[PDB]
Amino acid sequence: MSGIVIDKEKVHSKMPDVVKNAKIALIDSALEIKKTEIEAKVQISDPSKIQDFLNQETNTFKQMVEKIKKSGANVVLCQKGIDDVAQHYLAKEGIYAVRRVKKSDMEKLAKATGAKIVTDLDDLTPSVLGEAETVEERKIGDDRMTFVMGCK
Amino acid sequence: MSGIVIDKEKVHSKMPDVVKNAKIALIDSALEIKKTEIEAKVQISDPSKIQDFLNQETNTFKQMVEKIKKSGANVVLCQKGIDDVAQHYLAKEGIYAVRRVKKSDMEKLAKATGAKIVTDLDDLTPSVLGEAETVEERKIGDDRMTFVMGCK
Ligand code: NA
Ligand code: NA
Repeated sequence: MSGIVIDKEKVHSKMPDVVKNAKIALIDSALEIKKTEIEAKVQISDPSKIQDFLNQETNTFKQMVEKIKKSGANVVLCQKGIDDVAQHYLAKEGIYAVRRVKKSDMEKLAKATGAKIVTDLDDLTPSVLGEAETVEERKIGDDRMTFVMGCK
Repeated sequence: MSGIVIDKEKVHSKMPDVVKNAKIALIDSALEIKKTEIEAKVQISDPSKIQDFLNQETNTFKQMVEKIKKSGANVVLCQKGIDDVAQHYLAKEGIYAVRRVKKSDMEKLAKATGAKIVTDLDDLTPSVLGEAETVEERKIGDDRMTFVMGCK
């Protein structure tokens, strides 16, 4: 596809404007921390270990987020939200990230670029990535969208 | 009092062995994070703000802990537990900290050194501190205790 338009913009300003030869990651699941799960770990914690836990979780999440960079990807389109700090990590890692991409677009992009839409970020092997000549921010009218061109 | 023995040891190894001219802080309350309170802030949080919160809390607590160093104190005897990371902060700040000091000892030390046992760590003015010539770790038999000598 010498074109697929996504009506969603890259999440951070400090993110790349154009991405040449993009390996694209497709995640079904939100790049976020599960409330119920960390509340419970806080609840079952030894009172003197509360901060240890919050710190171990700050590391565990950042690691979950780095599995994108480590799988080689330089573009990530998430079907759901992306935690704000997670958005920071990717902006630093220089990755083009998009959140809340419609399910239809996720599938449309899956076929077009050849990626496999994962949910569990551990199955994020560099084989499930998609490819495209360029991925760019584009502003039509007052919408900031993302063009996925040269779909391979 | 050319002597008050406390049957509790300084909390960390990297803490001072002897503290000359000690201004002593007495806290009724635990130097810990309240479970119920942070669980609720996690629960009411925008999903994309979970990590922002955990980070703001990591700072808020460290600041609560620094109010000891900032009140001038160089010795803190807490009547309850002290969060492990909080114990790290004090060990770095070079403060002699003791946790779970008996209530009777807290009062006994209050009179002897002239400090005011606070609960709310904001009332930790340098006026509520106690004084003593030396505060030292001491090992009698197989107990590691704390001697508060030269109580002024
Ligand atoms: Na899907
Ligand atoms: Na008391």
